Amino acid sequence: KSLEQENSERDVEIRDRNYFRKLSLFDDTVIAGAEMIGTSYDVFGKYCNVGSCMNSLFDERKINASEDNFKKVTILGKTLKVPYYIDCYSVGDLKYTNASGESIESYQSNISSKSRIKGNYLFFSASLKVDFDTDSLTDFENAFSRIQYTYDLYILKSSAEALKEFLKESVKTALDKADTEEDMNDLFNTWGSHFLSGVVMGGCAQYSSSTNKYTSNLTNSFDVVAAASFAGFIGLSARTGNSFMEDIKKFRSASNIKTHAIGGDLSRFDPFGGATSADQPSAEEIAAAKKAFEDWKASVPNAPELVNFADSNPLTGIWELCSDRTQKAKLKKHFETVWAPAESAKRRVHADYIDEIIIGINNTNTPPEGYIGLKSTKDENLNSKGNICLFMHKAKYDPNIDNKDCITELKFITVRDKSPEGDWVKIPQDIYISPNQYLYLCYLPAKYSAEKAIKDIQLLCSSMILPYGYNDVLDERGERANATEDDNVHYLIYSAGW
Ligand SMILES: [Ca+2]
Ligand SMILES: [Ca+2]
Repeated sequence: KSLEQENSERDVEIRDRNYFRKLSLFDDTVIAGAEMIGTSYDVFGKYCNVGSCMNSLFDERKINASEDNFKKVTILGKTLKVPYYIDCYSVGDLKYTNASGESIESYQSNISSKSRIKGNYLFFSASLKVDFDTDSLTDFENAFSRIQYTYDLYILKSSAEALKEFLKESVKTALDKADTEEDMNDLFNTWGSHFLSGVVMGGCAQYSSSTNKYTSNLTNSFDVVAAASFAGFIGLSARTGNSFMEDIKKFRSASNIKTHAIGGDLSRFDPFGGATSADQPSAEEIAAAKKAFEDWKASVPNAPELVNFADSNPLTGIWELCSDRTQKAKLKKHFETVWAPAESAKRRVHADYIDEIIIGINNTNTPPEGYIGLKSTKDENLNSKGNICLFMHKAKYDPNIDNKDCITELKFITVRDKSPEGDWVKIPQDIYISPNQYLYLCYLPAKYSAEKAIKDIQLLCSSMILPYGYNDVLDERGERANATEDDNVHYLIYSAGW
């Protein structure tokens, strides 16, 4: 399924590259990627990828009508040409663009910030399913990291002002005529909200990981470890001391890692082609990793692709192409206050959370359909005597519907006939089958809260120390209750994942 997605992504990257180039009508002497400038972009799509391009806003017929619309440019000895509204800069350097977050929410905000579009939005959300396993996105124990190592061959930049004289008449009309909120929604939905104004052409290697925060037990910050893991993987320089060697080992054991490459001759070469996941790779293994990377890198100049946003003004609002400053401001305001927040809300991801807890006698410890059983390291009874089992149901957050109530707290009641006050719910089953002892689990339901919702309930089984950031389930006096009645110790613990 991974090789299928890999092939699928490359199919898009190649075919859509060909699509926009063909439609631009630019001849073979025109620098690669020229047609990306002034092409609109789905800001909620993939991170800088031709697949998320929407509509070229320039009039190809007008540009190509005269040789005077082009200027000379020299890249790597090649004498080519470029539409005069574009500024081209040779760079030829390797640079990291990294995104990370200790939760899916923080990760989404971090990658979105790379747009350099002001505000708190969730831009580039379609890249989540490209970079990570879908199920990993909603598992509360994961931290997320996306490492991109880019060979910046050259940068193409333009401005709204420079593109104005070559703008499609259909685009000018749409901008000028967008009156109602629905017109403006339709504008951003149809034409796109932004266009590419600053892009990097060349090649990149991508290395993305979902890492279990609880089992990784890292010394250094997971995002710095991820970058060191990437560098070592492809035979580049990586730290050994300051606990890095052990951190990199732990990181890899605790992570699901996906890789991708764009640009260069990928039919012959692969930046990850000789990659090694060994703790201590040999001289030959490192050399082979480095050789595969260097062979691919050398193929990039003759086969560049769109690979990154430039550092300044990579994406420009389509309203900047308006000739009327009142209309420009109106469209910008609709984006900032209505459309971007509405569209962002639809892409919001939160971890799965516990919405139901049940307890009963179960001889086979088989959960009812849709429910999951309580575990220590493996499946365990809450109370081994009388086969008392706890099962929980998990809900998936969905931005479009009113979400099911979450549970925010757990406690024990050790007396026979007492109901807890307020919104607290007592689970009816007496956990202690002894006739002279009582134990009931109580939970506190509340309207869904991403920060407050319990995500996990676990058993410590005789390993007795309370892990971060979990909580004990306490009786009336505030003490731990041994849930099992045999020659063993069961302590029930829970976490909202902070
Ligand atoms: Ca049951
Ligand atoms: Ca009892």
